[PDB]
Amino acid sequence: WIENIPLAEEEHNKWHQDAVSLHLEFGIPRTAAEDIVQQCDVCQERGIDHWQVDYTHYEDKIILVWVETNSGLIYAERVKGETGQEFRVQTMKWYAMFAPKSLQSDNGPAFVAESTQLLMKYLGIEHTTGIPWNPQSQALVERTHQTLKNTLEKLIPMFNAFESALAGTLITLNIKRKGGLGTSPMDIFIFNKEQQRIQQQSKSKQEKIRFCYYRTRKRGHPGEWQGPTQVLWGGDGAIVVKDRGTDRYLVIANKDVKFIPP
Amino acid sequence: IDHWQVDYTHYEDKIILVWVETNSGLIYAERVKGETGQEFRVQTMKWYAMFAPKSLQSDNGPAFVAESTQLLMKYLGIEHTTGIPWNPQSQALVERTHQTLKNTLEKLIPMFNAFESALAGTLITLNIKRKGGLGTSPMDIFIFNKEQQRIQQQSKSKQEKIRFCYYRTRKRGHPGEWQGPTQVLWGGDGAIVVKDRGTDRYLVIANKDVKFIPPPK
Amino acid sequence: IENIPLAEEEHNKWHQDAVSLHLEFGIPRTAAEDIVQQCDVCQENRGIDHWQVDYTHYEDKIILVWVETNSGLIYAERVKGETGQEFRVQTMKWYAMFAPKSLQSDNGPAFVAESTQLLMKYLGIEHTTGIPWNPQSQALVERTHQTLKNTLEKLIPMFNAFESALAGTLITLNIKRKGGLGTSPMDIFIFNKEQQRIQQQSKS
Amino acid sequence: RGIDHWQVDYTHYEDKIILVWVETNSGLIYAERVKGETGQEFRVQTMKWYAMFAPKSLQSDNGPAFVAESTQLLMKYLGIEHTTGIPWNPQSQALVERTHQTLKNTLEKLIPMFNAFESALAGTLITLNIKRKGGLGTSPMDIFIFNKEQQRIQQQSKSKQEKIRFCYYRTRKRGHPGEWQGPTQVLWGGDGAIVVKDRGTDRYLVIANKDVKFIPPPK
Amino acid sequence: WIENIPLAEEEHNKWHQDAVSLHLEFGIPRTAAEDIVQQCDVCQENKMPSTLRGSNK
Amino acid sequence: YRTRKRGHPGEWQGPTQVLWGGDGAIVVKDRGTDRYLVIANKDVKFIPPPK
Amino acid sequence: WIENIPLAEEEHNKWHQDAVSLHLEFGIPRTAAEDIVQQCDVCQENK
Amino acid sequence: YRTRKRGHPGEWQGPTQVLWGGDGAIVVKDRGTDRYLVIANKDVKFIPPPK
Amino acid sequence: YRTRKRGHPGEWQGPTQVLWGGDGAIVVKDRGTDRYLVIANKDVKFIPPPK
DNA sequence: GCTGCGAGATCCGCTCC
DNA sequence: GGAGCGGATCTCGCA
DNA sequence: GCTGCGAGATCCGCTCC
DNA sequence: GGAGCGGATCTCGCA
Ligand SMILES: [Ca+2]
Ligand SMILES: [Ca+2]
Ligand SMILES: [Zn+2]
Ligand SMILES: [Zn+2]
Ligand SMILES: [Zn+2]
Ligand SMILES: [Zn+2]
Repeated sequence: WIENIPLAEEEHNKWHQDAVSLHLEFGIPRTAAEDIVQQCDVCQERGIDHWQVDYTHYEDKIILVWVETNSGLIYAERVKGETGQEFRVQTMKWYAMFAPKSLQSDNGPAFVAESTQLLMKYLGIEHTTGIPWNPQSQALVERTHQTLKNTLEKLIPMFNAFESALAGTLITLNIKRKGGLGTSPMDIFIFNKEQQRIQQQSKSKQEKIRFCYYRTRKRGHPGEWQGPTQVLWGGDGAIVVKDRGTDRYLVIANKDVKFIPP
Repeated sequence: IDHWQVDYTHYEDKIILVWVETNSGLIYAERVKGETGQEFRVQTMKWYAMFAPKSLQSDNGPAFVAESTQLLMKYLGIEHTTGIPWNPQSQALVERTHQTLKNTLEKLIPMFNAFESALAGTLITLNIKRKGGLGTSPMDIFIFNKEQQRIQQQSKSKQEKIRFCYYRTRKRGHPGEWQGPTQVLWGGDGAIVVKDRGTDRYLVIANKDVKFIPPPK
Repeated sequence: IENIPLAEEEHNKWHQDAVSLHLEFGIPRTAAEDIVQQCDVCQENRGIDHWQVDYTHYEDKIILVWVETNSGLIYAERVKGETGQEFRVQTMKWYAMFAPKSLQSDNGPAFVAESTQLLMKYLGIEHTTGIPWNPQSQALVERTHQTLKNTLEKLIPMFNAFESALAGTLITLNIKRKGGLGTSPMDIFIFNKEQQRIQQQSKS
Repeated sequence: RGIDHWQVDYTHYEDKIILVWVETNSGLIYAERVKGETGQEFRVQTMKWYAMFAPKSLQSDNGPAFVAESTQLLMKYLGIEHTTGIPWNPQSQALVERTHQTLKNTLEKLIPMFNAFESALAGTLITLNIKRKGGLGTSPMDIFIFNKEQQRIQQQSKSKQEKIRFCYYRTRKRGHPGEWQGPTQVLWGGDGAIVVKDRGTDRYLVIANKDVKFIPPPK
Repeated sequence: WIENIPLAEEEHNKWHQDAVSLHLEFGIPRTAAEDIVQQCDVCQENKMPSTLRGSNK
Repeated sequence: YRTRKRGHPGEWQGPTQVLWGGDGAIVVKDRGTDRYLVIANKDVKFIPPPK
Repeated sequence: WIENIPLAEEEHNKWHQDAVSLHLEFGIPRTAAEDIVQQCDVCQENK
Repeated sequence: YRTRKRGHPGEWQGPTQVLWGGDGAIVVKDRGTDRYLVIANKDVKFIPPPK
Repeated sequence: YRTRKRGHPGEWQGPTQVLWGGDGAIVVKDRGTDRYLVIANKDVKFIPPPK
């Protein structure tokens, strides 16, 4: 946790990994990995709970597409109409069973409305609307629709309706399609939630800013007290701080820190 | 382990179907338009899409007893049993969940304006605000059970290694011949312990004079 | 033994791909291929050790790229020019470093020749030349090209030699990158190779 | 003779310079034709070698390119332990020297078959890595693949619960019993013997059950 | 047995393997593999000289 | 030694070196925090001497 | 003794003799002749 | 067999028949000079008879 | 111990004390340069300590 | 119609006092 | 259990 | 503050048919 | 008694 932060930072400086890879490798919190990645000047100059929504039709019926950037999870459900009210119904019914944090979409008649933004404001999940001019996004969106629509005709004859094939497509994609060590995309999502839940136990007691002094040990010589430095994250007797001089993250034991009243 | 149940409720001349879990307590709600079996079939397959059950128990229904329905449920491979449940625990859980959801939905009336939005919002509130045990949501305990069963099923991989190794000793200031092959007993940092056949004695040998070989046929 | 009928029934019910059946039932790869070929719906319309070969232009630099379909393992090298001799040397080195069983590529001058076809028959690897039909290989290789060029642009100024930057990009995209259950695109290939070895040893 | 231990050396073959890397444990080899022996070429070759598979230690002798300023910085950047043998002791890197013979002898056979020298090198790599199948019937590449597969740490991290026990033991010098030396954590418990890590000597020792006793478990 | 003998012979012609390798791969007898490897002109030409030594009077 | 929080005892925390034997309580040294603590006698399990 | 194996096999096809004669007249090892006559369906089925 | 001139061994020659097999060395018959030669065991390469 | 320069071994030097005994080689202390050196087992001559 | 050799160090396993 | 002791084992350099 | 190595031939002693 | 066969043993040449 606290101890391996500089190791992750220097590894990312060497190789320029991503936040998810750093989290899976060094075990650092996802927030810390995101902070490290975002602060990279080269990176400034793809993640969990990040989804994309696209519109498609088949046999003159309305269907919505929800593609997860990381877990490769696809979800769909029948939609009566493209109006704003029905669109909101589907969007928040999507949150009924999922807990995302980011979402991207294009411009549409039901995307923008006087009540659409205020409704998502209550949910609190950040959403960005823009034009996907990235060639990677263009080629990634194309394959998902073909993959989901190819499985439709493989099970039409003995299913009664199209909404019946709606669940069959999800069964074909999210249940049987497996990579790695026989891991399904839903397995990836469920496992991701496991390590995602851990950081709540730490951030629950960390929601109150504190200033503290730090002391640098050099060959067993305490030297002096230095600070003040903002406490980044807490640990079992270890505290990580930012050095103003060397611009590096340092780890100090709990026996060389005091409390400064606000 | 992975038991599910179905129950319908009537409110304001409308029918709401509820999926209930016994061991964990998952609750799901949906608005059933008509009593035709097509709606029940599509709801069941949507549930199979969004959930991975192993056992389902339910009462009798006008559309449940149909050859096509049994054929479809056997196509999905799930099991189902007929007859009214006689377990008081299941009845108590179902009644408590139904009364709680009814109370929550009737309390939440002024906040919404639409209907489908209202049902899905009630689903959100019931599935999120329900804190059981150490503040665990029903979906949270469900994913806990899934990850626990997955890790207990996959834990056998780390146990089936039984790798083989060679070893050699220093005699009269010079290295000896590569004795083996043999199966390692315990391997830690710096050295590993092995069983010798010449003297039937345990010997600890460092990593600087060993070789690692997969077990033979 | 019963795994073969179970896989046949499951493919009849759902029509999945061979790799998933092999991974989740442990059935032999030949049996999975036989089941796949025996499906008329699939025939009328992601293999292990299946590779794709392509060329890449990078502001006058010629790069030869080898992509494994099942595992995101990328092997990139620098080639002086599109020549049959250079391609044969590169493909023999590639077969020297890995243990492939099949290859897919487009119709090209150096790709299609009597000498290279004879050499690949000499090695003993199935070859398929033509326009791809599965809408997965094209997107996968496009993503590989995009990521490779992005990483090459990112890592070029740190090192001196261009081959050094290529090696660094291969390190980043093959070992350092991780996904799924904390697994690398290179550990997956080793696991698959070990599974193939143990299955071959058990069978014959 | 480490697991991720590699020995690197240069060799000459009819106005050709070949750089050879030899893995100690499995015996897998990797040879490449190099124009010269400059530091930059060696750095490129060694980082390509790291890219192909991840080692942990390297052994080499003194040389204009093996030891220098830039190469040591590169090895520290990669994180590879580097050891230098005694000068004027070519016997130190015995494994690579023997692989030199085993490579030249086999490469002599494949020269007429292929017009390109690199093709001959790839062919001899085939016949010495995959097609060897020596010993019990496992090629060196198979051994390397198995060792890499079993090296995964996630398997070891799967289980975090295990019974913990402590023990009392004493030394045995010339058959004379000593005195009990503190409580020690049991490393592994078998039949007829046990393993104890002595902190005073910082070494692993084996003690028979006749000189081993167990503290009562907490209650 | 007899059927795979040409396969082993051509494999050894292509790659110049060892007798033990051929025996472990194709299941041919060790004697057959020894006969195949000893009949290779290329292997005979590049083989190392025999090591037999005697003693003084 | 086991720690108590409002009457709820903890776990044995493994063996530890003793410091001094008082009347009704003893003093021990923690390894995680390097802090000296005091534990009541009823919450301490004695290790018998070698026989 | 490998070069004459196909010739011995075609001679066996022409004559259908027993393994001992083939071994004793061609120099083939006994095990190879036994396996050859085992592979012979006609020679195997009439035993 | 091969012949050594001024210490440096010569090119391999043959194949020929072992006229007399001895433990220390052997005697071979040369075609170029039609003379008998004795070759030590360190300069010989035993091969099966050709056909 | 003796030191090899350009392959040719030098004159024997000593006697000195074995600071660290190792199987492959040993470490000795030099008086002329006041520096530590590592000498392989093929360039050493073990003798009893003088008195 | 023939050829490798041993001196000088170092421990094990032994039995005897 | 201390004790010395006969013998198997090792490398290297004559040409 | 460290280091010799094995591939390629040849018989013995073995047991199995 | 014929039979093949696994393994101990030998030298020499990489630097
Ligand atoms: Ca002389
Ligand atoms: Ca060398
Ligand atoms: Zn960065
Ligand atoms: Zn199919
Ligand atoms: Zn050959
Ligand atoms: Zn016949």
